[PDB]
Amino acid sequence: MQIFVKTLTGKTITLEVEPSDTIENVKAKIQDKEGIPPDQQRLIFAGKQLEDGRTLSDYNIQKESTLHLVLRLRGG
Amino acid sequence: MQIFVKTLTGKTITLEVEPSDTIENVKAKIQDKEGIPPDQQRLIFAGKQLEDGRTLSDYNIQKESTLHLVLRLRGG
Amino acid sequence: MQIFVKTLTGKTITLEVEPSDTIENVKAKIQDKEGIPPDQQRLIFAGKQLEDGRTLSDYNIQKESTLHLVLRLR
Amino acid sequence: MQIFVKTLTGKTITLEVEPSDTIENVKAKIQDKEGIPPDQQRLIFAGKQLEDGRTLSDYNIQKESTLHLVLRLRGG
Ligand SMILES: [Cl-]
Ligand SMILES: [Cl-]
Ligand SMILES: [Cl-]
Repeated sequence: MQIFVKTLTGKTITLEVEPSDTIENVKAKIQDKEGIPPDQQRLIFAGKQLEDGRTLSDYNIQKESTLHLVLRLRGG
Repeated sequence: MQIFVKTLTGKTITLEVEPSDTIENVKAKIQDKEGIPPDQQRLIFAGKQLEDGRTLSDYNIQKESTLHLVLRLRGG
Repeated sequence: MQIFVKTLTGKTITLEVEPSDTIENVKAKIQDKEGIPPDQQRLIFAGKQLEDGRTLSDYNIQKESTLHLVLRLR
Repeated sequence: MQIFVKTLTGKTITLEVEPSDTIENVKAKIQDKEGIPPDQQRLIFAGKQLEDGRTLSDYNIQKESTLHLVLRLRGG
């Protein structure tokens, strides 16, 4: 299926994925298309920060859903 | 099977692939041989920009076929 | 299962893994979450430097276990 | 099984591999241990340059064998 990933600016990425794909898989896809490494990526859906090892279906992300992509900064 | 990947300059990458490999697989092989990240890679065949999720058979890429590899720049 | 990875400062990383995951798999997950390339990671558990090709179960790393992550130099 | 990788300097890398691993698999393991990207790696055994897609058993590389790791430079 197809999903969308948008930065807050509105720049849209289109990804082909499977419901069983993990959030990490999506992150690697964003890296493939955008050069943005996974550790710099925070993905948000339904107001929730998406966890790497959990799947798209787990979060009920469906055909043509849109995730937001947010930059993840260093802490300590 | 074997395929070729050429920059517009003529420089040739020879790859060992399967028809079920995806375009992303091929990009990864190109990274493996040339150090060029997938996100900087645009592959072209039959006039068409090749999509990461599609397979070589999907685009009728057969043995000894040549893809063109082109630099993808930052935009929006 | 869940495991923790901590630097010597105490900074804590939480990872979802399988007992059949290799030590290299774990380093790949650390890279995923922290951007530290596997070659720069040394992982230690039970005093032992952890070998890449061995599994978590090979080392009897169980759930809620903690590993130490240390910087590996040239 | 265990194999050894050495530069022409003696520095010895010890790898755990399977006879069905590809040469690319080995380069990936070298990257994991040393940070050397696969494209910068030329591996040599029995006087030949090893091909990414071929397997360790394909080259008759057995346990406790030693491969040579050689720098690959930019060319054309
Ligand atoms: Cl290849
Ligand atoms: Cl647990
Ligand atoms: Cl190894």
